[PDB]
Amino acid sequence: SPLMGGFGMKHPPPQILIKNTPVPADPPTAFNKDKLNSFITQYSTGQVSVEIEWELQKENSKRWNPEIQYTSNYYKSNNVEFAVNTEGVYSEPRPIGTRYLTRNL
Amino acid sequence: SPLMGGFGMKHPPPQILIKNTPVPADPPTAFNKDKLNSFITQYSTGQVSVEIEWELQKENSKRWNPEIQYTSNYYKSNNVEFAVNTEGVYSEPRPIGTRYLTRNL
Repeated sequence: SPLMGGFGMKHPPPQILIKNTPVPADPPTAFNKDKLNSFITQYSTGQVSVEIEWELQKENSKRWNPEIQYTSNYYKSNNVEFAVNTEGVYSEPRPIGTRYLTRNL
Repeated sequence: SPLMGGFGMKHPPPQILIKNTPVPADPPTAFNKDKLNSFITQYSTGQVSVEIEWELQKENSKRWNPEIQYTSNYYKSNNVEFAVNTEGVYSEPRPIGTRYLTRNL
């Protein structure tokens, strides 16, 4: 299991490598055997979509007590947590972990 | 809808009425037309079970923000909330309502 947390896999999701194909600017009219360092400056843009299916383990506790849950707070604030501000920059308030429910040992 | 909250029904669950059948102590040997007020003192005991099936409406929010949830608190206390104390008497800490999730208007 990775020490920073997560799922350790022998064969994780493969790396996806992407490159703009070099387009030479224009060769000299007489032949030259050197490797054509002059190129047309360009960049690419696009859309990428990732779809992951996750299997869940539903909590099945017989505990009578109400449990601890992650919640937002109902107190007036300048900004909404996990939103954008007046500038338009999105920010995340605190690091949310996954351990809120309980189980017996 | 009932003003104290709940589901108003024309035909709610019917009342279940229960009574110990009176057992007369012992009648006089000569006949008397009066209605036999002398009885054997007795009480009944038993087990009662109630089974209710509830239909649920699953929350289907597209809200990015984490929501407010009912939770117990992780702070050291003399007793566990919604448990028994050293005496053995069960108590309920506060009145829990049903409105914690959110919807658009």
